[PDB]
Amino acid sequence: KVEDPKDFPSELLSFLSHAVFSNRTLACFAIYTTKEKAALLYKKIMEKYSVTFISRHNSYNHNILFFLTPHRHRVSAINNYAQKLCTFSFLICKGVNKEYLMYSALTRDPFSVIEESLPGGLKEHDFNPEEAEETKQVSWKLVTEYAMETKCDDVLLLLGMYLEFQYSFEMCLKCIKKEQPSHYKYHEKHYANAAIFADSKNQKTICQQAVDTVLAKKRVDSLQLTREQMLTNRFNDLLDRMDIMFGSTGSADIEEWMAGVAWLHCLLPKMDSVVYDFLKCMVYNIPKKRYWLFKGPIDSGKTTLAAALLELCGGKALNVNLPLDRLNFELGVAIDQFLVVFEDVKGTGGESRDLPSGQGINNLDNLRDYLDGSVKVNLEKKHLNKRTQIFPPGIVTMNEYSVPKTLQARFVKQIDFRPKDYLKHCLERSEFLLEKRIIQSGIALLLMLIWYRPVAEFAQSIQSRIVEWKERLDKEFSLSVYQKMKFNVAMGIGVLD
Amino acid sequence: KVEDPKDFPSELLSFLSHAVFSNRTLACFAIYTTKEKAALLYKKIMEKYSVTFISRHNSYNHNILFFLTPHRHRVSAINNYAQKLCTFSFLICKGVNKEYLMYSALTRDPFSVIEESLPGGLKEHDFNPEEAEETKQVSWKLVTEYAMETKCDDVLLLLGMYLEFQYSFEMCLKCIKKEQPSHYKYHEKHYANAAIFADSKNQKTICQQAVDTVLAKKRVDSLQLTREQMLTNRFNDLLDRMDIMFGSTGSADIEEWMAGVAWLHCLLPKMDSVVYDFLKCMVYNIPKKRYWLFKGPIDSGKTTLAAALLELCGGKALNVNLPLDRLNFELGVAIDQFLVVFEDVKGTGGESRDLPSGQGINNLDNLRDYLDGSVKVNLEKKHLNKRTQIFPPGIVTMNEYSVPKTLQARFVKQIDFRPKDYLKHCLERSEFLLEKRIIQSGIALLLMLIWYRPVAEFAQSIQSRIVEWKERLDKEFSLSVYQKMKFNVAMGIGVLD
DNA sequence: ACTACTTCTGGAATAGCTCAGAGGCCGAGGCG
DNA sequence: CGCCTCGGCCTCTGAGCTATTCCAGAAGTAGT
Ligand SMILES: [Zn+2]
Ligand SMILES: [Zn+2]
Repeated sequence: KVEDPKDFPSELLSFLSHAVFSNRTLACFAIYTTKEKAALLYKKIMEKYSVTFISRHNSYNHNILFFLTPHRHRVSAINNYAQKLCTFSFLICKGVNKEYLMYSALTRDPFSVIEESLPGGLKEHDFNPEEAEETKQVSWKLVTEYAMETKCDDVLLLLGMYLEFQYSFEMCLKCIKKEQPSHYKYHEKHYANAAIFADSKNQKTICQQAVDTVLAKKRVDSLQLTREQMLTNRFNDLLDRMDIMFGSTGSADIEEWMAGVAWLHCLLPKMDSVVYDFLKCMVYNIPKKRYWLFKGPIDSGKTTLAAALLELCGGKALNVNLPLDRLNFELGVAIDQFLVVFEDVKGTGGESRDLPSGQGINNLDNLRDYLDGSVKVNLEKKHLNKRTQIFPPGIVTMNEYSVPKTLQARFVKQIDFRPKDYLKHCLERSEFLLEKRIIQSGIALLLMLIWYRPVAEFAQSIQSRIVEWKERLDKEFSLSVYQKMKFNVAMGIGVLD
Repeated sequence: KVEDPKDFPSELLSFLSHAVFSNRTLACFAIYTTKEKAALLYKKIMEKYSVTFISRHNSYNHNILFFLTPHRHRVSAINNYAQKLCTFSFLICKGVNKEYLMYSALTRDPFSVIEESLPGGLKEHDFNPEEAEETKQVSWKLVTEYAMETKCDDVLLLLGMYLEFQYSFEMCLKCIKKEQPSHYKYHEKHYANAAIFADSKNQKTICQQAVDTVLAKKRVDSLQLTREQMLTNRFNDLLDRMDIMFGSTGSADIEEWMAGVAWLHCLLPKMDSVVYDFLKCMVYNIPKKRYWLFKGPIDSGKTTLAAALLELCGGKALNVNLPLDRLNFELGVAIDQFLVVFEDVKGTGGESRDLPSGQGINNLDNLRDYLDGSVKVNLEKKHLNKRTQIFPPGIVTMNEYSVPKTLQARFVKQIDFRPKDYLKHCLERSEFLLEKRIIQSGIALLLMLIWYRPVAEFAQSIQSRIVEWKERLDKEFSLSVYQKMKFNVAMGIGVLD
């Protein structure tokens, strides 16, 4: 610093008048000078205008005098006055247009308070009161903002969540009982706007445009992300869900989920490694080498695992067993998805009978450009614009049908699931694993990684969590408690007992 | 003469805003056109904007319209209106900054009056006052509220419903006859707003948004609340409907409904337990164990019990008797629904009993993916994009058609209904049950859950309300009177009488 | 089916709101 | 004792937002 700043810190500028030549009169001013000069003017100004409020602050080894005047005055006069009392030093006084926000920012770092004609801050020209009967307009900006912070992407959810804020905050059972975080954290703030929102004739539009803005930023921020980064982010959100689940407060017996792991690890040879290999194939996403084929009988695990994996990295599954004149709206669900999963692809005529016939395989054989991922495609939605992008990678699960040579080639890897009675029986005595839908859950798989993969594998950015989580499982499940689960599962009894 | 004024006369430009293209809104405008047009506009402008004052003047072979509007408009809006009114050879619209100076100069030698609103000119005592009130318009919120309290999600229905309140509620037949709940309970309250409503041009819009509100809440709940909660929440709703139903205001004979309980309790063995069972199934939503199958002839009871249970947990009835591809929108109805009911499904092989062959059964077989609930499916809606979720659980009612031992394995419970004579004649002896739709009402099914099942077996949330409702029941209906009803109903005689 | 008529959505166009900058007007006092 | 300037008032305006209306075309529908 040149020891005397040439203007207010760029942290309060948006609250000050941007005028350069105006004879407008204000009632809220802010001077920025030296510690000694401020200290002095604090008393000179106080009486000079019979202020209704005033307060000195600290700013970058200097002072800032924020005061509210009863009557209106133009910065001109306020300035010409403070001048006469200095004759030297630096003095930059301006008009304040954001009273509260200004004072507010000044009471918090990097600004500190020193003096003030009122200990409890203030609420006059500024606010809590004086709201009176001015024209009430809804703030679309504030709705979108909300959507942004809650990373909202569903108009229905938004509309309903915001309508909740319409009600009084102080005595809101929902905020007291603190049921949903994405509510008790934004209500008080969005309360005023919401109440006005409850009267808007454009509710839907306000929400649609909001959610559209979030989807916008999201698609942009993705471009600046690797892909291993996207997976790390996903692992994070999944980990965030987990903290709440197995938390001191929440329905989620960590023991019941570790049971699923013990079950999912017997679904295939070296399960923990497969997932890792899988994840890498999805992260690297290599042209003509980004799809796996899960092939097997009904109730062989190919569906459960595919689902799990699908939730792990995040994404959606689609059903291409339909007329090509309806195959496009379905293919479109893949948009902006990390990975895709073609669930239960059917074939026509094949391998004897008892096998449902369908177009699923035919269709896939006419979507090589979608599987190869060499050239982008035009995924579409209703009433929207044909969004173009590289089709996401994924898995394809199918029964024992005949796969055309052309299609096969697009499957860098094929896994054959063979029914295991010792697994089927184990489940028949573990209702909770199907009840709480744990074997088809990605959280179940993520735990598995945390329990088998070395800390060094996961991204450095979150290795911290992985370690703390790993240690969490160690104390909870000794090399005995868990071994008991694997044993029972291998013997087909009951994961727990 | 050839000029045909490109702008207002120079000596007036001094009181005119020369930025016709702006967002500014004012209440004093001037139009420069020909004699005939001004004369025509004088009348059309007076009506369109219910001007506070208007006058026509002479300006070099042409006319000039000066007028004050009770409310602000932008010059462009005024100009745009005049345009679509008639044809012009030349037209100039400008805002007037200096009101009084504009008029006075228009009466000066250079110009002259031809006609005007108030005989006397724009006297300054009232040439720039305060605008007022602004005609009251329909309250969208208020309509929404109604749709909310009645959980209405049908725009067409809501529209018709709300239009009934337009009429006076004084000598209103429906209001006095206490014929409809969701009418005499709201009419008096919405009368005033419905009156305007009935004259609004956006009726369909208003309702469209009130519905989105109802849809929005369901989307929120399903996304946050747990299956238990949803049910309970549905019970509190049913209870709030029963109170008013059997209340002083209402007109429901609690002694007639309690009869239905006795009848229904004769449809199936341990019926009070079957309902508890059903509820558990629906609430636990366990993969492969979420669907029940009702099979029987007409008035076999299935149609009744199904409908009742459906209302108990609140769900939607579907119809899969369409082409295995034409039912993509009929299945989307399940979106955000607790439970669904595939009513009267048709099959094959019923020719033997004059049972029309359909696609229903064959369709359910190709939707085992939906009935199971192990994976999520993408549900469609007209003009809207796919919704990914696990298809809700429910019931499948069908007549005496054939069911492959492979399809039967898609259901955990199969309640076969058989014709009951001693139960039929009792319905003839008690013709009132059908008339008041008590036989297949979710209310009765709730009462039956109160006249049997334990108290602490309910949710600790609605315990108290169930306790005090279990009072009035026995405290009124003798512990034997019910027994006498559940007797003659097994004989063939009327319930009560 | 392929083609002719209807309902629905999103984006464009149109309209009204309030804020704060750039300046014009004017009584009252400073000063040689 | 009159030019000049201070300091509060007020309005015309560019701007950014919010509110309503319109509209071309896609999504869904009935029928040859
Ligand atoms: Zn709250
Ligand atoms: Zn009525």
